[PDB]
Amino acid sequence: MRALFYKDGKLFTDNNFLNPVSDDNPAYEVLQHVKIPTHLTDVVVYEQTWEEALTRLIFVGSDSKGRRQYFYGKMHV
Repeated sequence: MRALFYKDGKLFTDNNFLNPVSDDNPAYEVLQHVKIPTHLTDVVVYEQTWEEALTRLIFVGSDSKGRRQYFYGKMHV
């Protein structure tokens, strides 16, 4: 799954946030439903639909200790 970069509600294909993803990107639906904790940095959101996200890994970010924290859908185990 494609790794998208997140910043202030918007999504980008690069980690520097210079190339915006198309406004109809499927992940915007996922973002309407999923809250991204504000303390995380280096947030990666997978390009998939909200339906697909329900049972899968949705996003990953780095906490203040530089450790990666994974976040899964409501119907994931």
